[PDB]
Amino acid sequence: AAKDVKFGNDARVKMLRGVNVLADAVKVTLGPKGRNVVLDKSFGAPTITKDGVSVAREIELEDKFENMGAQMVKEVASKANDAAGDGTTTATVLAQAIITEGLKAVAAGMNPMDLKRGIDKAVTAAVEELKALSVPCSDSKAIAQVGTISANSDETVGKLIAEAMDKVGKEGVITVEDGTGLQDELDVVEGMQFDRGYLSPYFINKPETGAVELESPFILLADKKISNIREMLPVLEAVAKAGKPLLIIAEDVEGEALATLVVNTMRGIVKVAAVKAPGFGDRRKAMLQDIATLTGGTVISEEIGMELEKATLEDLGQAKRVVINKDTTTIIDGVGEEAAIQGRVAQIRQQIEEATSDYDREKLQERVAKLAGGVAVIKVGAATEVEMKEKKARVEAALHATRAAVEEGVVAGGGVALIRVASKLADLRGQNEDQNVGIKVALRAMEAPLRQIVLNCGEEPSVVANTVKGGDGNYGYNAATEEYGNMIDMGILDPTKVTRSALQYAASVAGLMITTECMVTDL
Amino acid sequence: AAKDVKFGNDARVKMLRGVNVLADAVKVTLGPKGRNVVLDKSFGAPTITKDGVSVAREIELEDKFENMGAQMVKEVASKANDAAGDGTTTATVLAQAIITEGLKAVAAGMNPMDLKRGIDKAVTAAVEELKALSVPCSDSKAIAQVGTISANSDETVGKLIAEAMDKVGKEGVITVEDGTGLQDELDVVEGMQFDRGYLSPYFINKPETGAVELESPFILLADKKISNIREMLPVLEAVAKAGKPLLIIAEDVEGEALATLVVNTMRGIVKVAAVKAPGFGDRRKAMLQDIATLTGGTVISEEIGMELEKATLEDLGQAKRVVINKDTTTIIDGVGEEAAIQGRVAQIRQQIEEATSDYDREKLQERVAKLAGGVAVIKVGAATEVEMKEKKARVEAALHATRAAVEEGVVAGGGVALIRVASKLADLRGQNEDQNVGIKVALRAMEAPLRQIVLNCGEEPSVVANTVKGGDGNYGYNAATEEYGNMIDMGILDPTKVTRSALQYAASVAGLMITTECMVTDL
Amino acid sequence: AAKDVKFGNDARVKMLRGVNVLADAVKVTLGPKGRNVVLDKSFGAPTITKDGVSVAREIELEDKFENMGAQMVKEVASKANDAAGDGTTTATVLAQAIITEGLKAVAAGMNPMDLKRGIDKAVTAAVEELKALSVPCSDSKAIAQVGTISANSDETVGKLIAEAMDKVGKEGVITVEDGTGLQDELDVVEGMQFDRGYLSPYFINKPETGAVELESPFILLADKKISNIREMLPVLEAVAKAGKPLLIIAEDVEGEALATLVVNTMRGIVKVAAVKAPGFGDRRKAMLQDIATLTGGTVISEEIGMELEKATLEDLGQAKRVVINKDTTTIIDGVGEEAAIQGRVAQIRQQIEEATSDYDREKLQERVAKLAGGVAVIKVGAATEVEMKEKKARVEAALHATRAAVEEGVVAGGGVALIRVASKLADLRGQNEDQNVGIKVALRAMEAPLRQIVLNCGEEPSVVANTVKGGDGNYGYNAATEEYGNMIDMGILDPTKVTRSALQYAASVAGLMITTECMVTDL
Ligand SMILES: Nc1ncnc2c1ncn2[C@@H]1O[C@H](COP(=O)(O)OP(=O)(O)OP(=O)(O)O)[C@@H](O)[C@H]1O
Ligand SMILES: Nc1ncnc2c1ncn2[C@@H]1O[C@H](COP(=O)(O)OP(=O)(O)OP(=O)(O)O)[C@@H](O)[C@H]1O
Ligand SMILES: Nc1ncnc2c1ncn2[C@@H]1O[C@H](COP(=O)(O)OP(=O)(O)OP(=O)(O)O)[C@@H](O)[C@H]1O
Ligand SMILES: [Mg+2]
Ligand SMILES: [Mg+2]
Ligand SMILES: [Mg+2]
Repeated sequence: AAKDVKFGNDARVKMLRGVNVLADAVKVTLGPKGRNVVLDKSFGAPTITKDGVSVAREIELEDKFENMGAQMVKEVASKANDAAGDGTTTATVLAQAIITEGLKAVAAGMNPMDLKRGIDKAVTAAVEELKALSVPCSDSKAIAQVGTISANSDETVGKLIAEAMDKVGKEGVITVEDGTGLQDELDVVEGMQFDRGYLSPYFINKPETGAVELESPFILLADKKISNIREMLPVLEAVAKAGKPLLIIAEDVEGEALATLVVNTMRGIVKVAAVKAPGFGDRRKAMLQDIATLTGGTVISEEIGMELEKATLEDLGQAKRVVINKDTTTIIDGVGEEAAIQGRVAQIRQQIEEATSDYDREKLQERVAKLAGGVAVIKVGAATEVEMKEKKARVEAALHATRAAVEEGVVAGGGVALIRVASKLADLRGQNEDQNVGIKVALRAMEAPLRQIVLNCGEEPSVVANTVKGGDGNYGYNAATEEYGNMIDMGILDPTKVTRSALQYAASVAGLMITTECMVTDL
Repeated sequence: AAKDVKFGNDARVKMLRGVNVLADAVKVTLGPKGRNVVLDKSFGAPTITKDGVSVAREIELEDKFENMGAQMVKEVASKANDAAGDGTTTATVLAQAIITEGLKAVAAGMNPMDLKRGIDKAVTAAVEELKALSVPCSDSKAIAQVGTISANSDETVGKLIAEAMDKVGKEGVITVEDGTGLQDELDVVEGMQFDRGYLSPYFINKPETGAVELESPFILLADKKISNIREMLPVLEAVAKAGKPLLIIAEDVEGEALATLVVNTMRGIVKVAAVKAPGFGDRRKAMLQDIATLTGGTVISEEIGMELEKATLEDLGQAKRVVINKDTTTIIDGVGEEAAIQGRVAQIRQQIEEATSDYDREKLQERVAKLAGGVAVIKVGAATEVEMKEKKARVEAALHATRAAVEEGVVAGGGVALIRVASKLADLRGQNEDQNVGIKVALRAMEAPLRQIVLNCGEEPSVVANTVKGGDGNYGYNAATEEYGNMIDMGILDPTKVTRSALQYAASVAGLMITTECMVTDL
Repeated sequence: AAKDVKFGNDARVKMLRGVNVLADAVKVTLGPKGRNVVLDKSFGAPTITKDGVSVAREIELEDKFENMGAQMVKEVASKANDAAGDGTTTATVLAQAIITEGLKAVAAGMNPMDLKRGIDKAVTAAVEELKALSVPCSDSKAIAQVGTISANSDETVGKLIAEAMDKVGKEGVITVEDGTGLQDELDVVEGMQFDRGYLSPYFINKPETGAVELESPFILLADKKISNIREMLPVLEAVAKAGKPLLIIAEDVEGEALATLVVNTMRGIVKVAAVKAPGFGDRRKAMLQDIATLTGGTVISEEIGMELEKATLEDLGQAKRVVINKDTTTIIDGVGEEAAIQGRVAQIRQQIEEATSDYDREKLQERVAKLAGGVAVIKVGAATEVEMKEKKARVEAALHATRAAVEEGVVAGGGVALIRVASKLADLRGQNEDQNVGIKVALRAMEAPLRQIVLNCGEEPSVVANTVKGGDGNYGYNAATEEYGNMIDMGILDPTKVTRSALQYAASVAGLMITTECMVTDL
């Protein structure tokens, strides 16, 4: 229809305003100081949102332009959020600062391209500085602190993460489940996880994560790849009597032949999942055997000459629940046999010793390791179910961040790294003045989030920022202490990766936002 | 219903205004200096457009008249864009200048017909001058520069094009694929391409290009033409078990008999493609054999007495993907057998040597050449998928332009050719004054785009244009240098063809636009 | 519902205004001087119309009354246009002048009936004068000029017509086809045309012309008339395998029996055409044989005892395309056999010589003549497809006009005949004064179109008209020359028929329009 066209700033302004609104809520929330926001819902009782991301998620802008601008930030932020596990807000905060300055520059009329380049250049420099700055992750006490940061002053989460982490081991994977009751429960789980993808996203379950969880899944394992439906079918027929959800393990399915027929021909209404059998070769078979024992189901192979058709439901094992993600597919708990599982482990363990070769040992050890498979399950209790879900989500985020953080190693929190890097960054100059300003802008952007925390403190961020900058080495302000001390000594460290991730995304967002000469919209 | 009728200028004005709006955005963008524009979308997050064409594409005018006028320019521009591969903006820019002047002339009330004729005459003269002006394409370094022009200061694209071009060879075809990852990958592809059309546009796939790509296509080759469905059918039945998309190679299908029955009788729901077998006669058979080996499928011929019905899926080969365009049909990668492919090539190669005759040698050599078939595949990485798509499109455009440019040979860029020609053109007179003015107008139009670049520079285009005109030979202004130097020496050259194409189209557009005595529209 | 009633002038005025609007656009366009008009379209990009008819066609009036009035003129004009092939505008121009005067007379309140009678009387007189005035058509150079007139200064069309005409021969029919490419191609076609009607308009194809064109038609010839479906059916069954469109040649079909069953019983969805076999008696058979040879199909006759059912598709010939019009049915190109066709021609030719009788000779010669059948095909190229269509239409119109013109013979163009006749006409008096005025009006009307051309010239038509009238013999003004010279000598001649046709229609229109005492419309 008729279009309303605006040029120049008009495009920017809408985005800017939208960004600010979203940013403002997020910024306040960010930092242990800040607090959450509330949203209405037509669907049901209104939703109250905490966590910076959630607040942003909740916030929608009536104005299309503003909303769209807001959306852009959010999407980037989420992406950073996923990878970092934390720092969603930080990216948002950074982006807002960058955008505003960039917009002003746009007002300046300096070509934004240089600025973007300068910003990117600055970002790269900052990243390098950060990496150098980053140091190894500290001990569990630090870990708890790391957890707390993700916690946003959720002491329990950090404690839980640390506790879970300790028992499982940092390396060991920890899984989160909804709490049985208000009190959290930490249980080591009997079961194994193997890294296998889901064949198709179609398989991917309802939840947003896209990990598929099956309730009481049935496990059919074929050492042989499941070439075609027909072999499968007689298994399926038993499955019809079944209907507890079916998980299928096959060495491989050729996508075209199976998928084409299956998808088009077959509705595939019945719940099914497919995963490639872990490992390859004998090891794969061995892994299958291990899985089979754990499942308590049996595996059918051509070599055995057992027929899939022949195999009944009984052959198929059952799992209490299975979760699958693209990276990995896990079975939370195969029913298994306690004796059987143990026996297999011992047998494998014996094998590990038996094999002279390291390689043989490794495969066996890996196999046993999986079978022993101490997976941590963490239950989060809550006063209410809703709370539990909220808590659980937070916990999960924290866990990821913590795990990443430990490996990456700690960097000073409080945006100390950001401020510190900026000073170094400032010296660096862009190719051209326009770039230079952008570079400066980026530096300014980095500084801001420190200020925000200070603002939450109510201390004047200027002094703090100045002081922070002045201090060499790792210098920072601890909100809780409200005292100056080494970040490391304080033990409050934000993950390198999260910081880096957020910054990069934020920078990207800002750059993208800046360059629009013109907008068109409908009237 | 009731009509709102306007006479004379009223018709023109709407078009003119519409043209200007579209043109303005395009003009600024054009040239390495310029920048892109943004568009909203109801469908999803708003679309931000760069590249002159895209900006134009994005821009829609609320006013029907204006929009229509804008559309007219765009359509012509695109046509020029396709052929030239570049210069979409240039044509638009040229058109706008011409149109405005023509409109003014219309205001003058001079009969536009003469003007159009004069313009056409001028265009022809200019074209001739350009052709003479044009010189052979320069080396790869120039090529990169050529690439950059298409790049619109996309250094990477030019580099990629040059790099791809070098390895493949200029003559060798280069294909672009989406990047696997952010980093670009250049891989020579194993596979052959043969120039065959698609039997029907119906076959033509979803994408706008209309080239059809099949995922994991199955290749059925019959040396014999596939007369009727019935012979095909048993192949199809196997195909039913199949469903990875089927590509059919047949010597010929008589359109009426097969098509009539097939289309009407048969939904043709299942994905299928048909291509004529390459070559004719023994050579065709030989080509088929080469294809068959590459595919790894087998070919069935009456002479063999193999039956299509008899032939199973296995006989049909598979391709990783196939792309078909009207001009040519290619298989990106037949699974083939590495040994088999090599062996065939050697055998053919031996044949080439064996044949005394040049003709025999040529056919064989062509066959081997296809089999060796170093096709370049270029993967474009991107920060985001969206970016990659955008980049890829740009890359593709650049590649076409570069290829065309090299063969055509370089002409001075910067609209140097255009300005230069105009001066010569000016001397030429139209038959009548009205024609004369039109001729002058065309000349003026040519000059303008040089100015636009200058304007982007911010230098006063008048001086530059004057200076450029003054210089004899190839004289031009390099935006980047902002120094006067030989265009050739500078090595920044716009393709002759692109320039010529754009000019002709623009002229055509302008002429068309000019002549409307009256408009009618609904109220 | 409620009606808005107007009496007297109110009815007229709407029509008059509508007429003027349509007329004005047309008048300007008419004459080589004039230019075309543009129209919008919701459907797609707006349609730009040239050619007087098209402009009129495009122009629609919002007002119902005006529109209706406009429509009336157009419809008559088109009718004249078809017959004349040219002079669509002229009729319109004439009508407008007549109508206005008549309306004024209506204002006068003189009974329009007399005026109409007077006008008719004047027209008749004028016609007689014109006929006497008309002279034989001139040579090809004139023909080109004739072509140009239809051309409306389309030099190419005239040239093409002349060129086509020369090769084909004036007598020989010329057919127009869309150009293969921009360059026109003139090819003599191998094929025969026979004058046969289409049995039913139902058969009549989609296009407005109503001529039916079949793509790759199949030709079934029965010497015997195709009495019933049943005999046909087995042919049809083969046809089902077919589906390239089927053309049927039968001696006769009794309408009721076949049609009733066929239409009602049978959807007749499958494309089919029926034509009566050319000629009757042995000659008809002979013609069929000639057709059959040309088609390459075979004919089945009862005498032969061949069965239609028995006859397969193979027996049926195929044609590249067939065009059928009510007057005649032609096959553009039967596949035929080159040798076969030639042989038949020779055989017939021998027969022609062989037959002593003129009658026998004539039939044979006609048969051979058809087989030799040099039909001219003219391809019109265009810059764009749209242009080509437009050009083609113009070309076709020109061809008809030219052919008619040549036979009729030339009359002075420029409305010279019209002006000349009027003077003579003026002397003639109507029965009564009211008639007299009408007669004068008609005379005035004739004069006007000369003026319009002059107006386009910008010369004052009064002087020209006066001068033209003054000159005895053929005196006229040549727009291009802008010099006075003999029309014949100038060689610019408008066809007698076209002029006569247009005048008569215009007069009819004017008369019809004039007499409405009252109008009623809805509110
Ligand atoms: N006591 C503290 N002293 C200094 N800064 C602190 C302290 N506790 C936390 N912070 C800082 O506050 C930020 C963590 O808060 P938060 O997790 O809300 O930010 P975020 O991760 O960007 O937002 P979200 O978690 O909603 O994505 C980090 O920069 C962290 O170092
Ligand atoms: N350094 C330079 N000096 C002079 N002119 C330059 C320079 N770099 C590019 N140009 C000119 O700018 C134009 C190329 O820009 P662009 O590709 O945007 O124009 P376009 O092809 O008409 O637009 P589009 O590519 O959007 O169709 C050419 O005329 C080219 O010669
Ligand atoms: N050089 C000329 N000198 C005099 N009159 C001319 C000349 N060329 C063409 N004409 C006249 O102009 C008229 C032909 O133009 P045109 O074909 O547009 O009129 P039309 O046939 O009535 O309109 P249309 O072709 O749209 O129906 C004729 O009367 C013809 O004699
Ligand atoms: Mg956080
Ligand atoms: Mg370009
Ligand atoms: Mg005409």
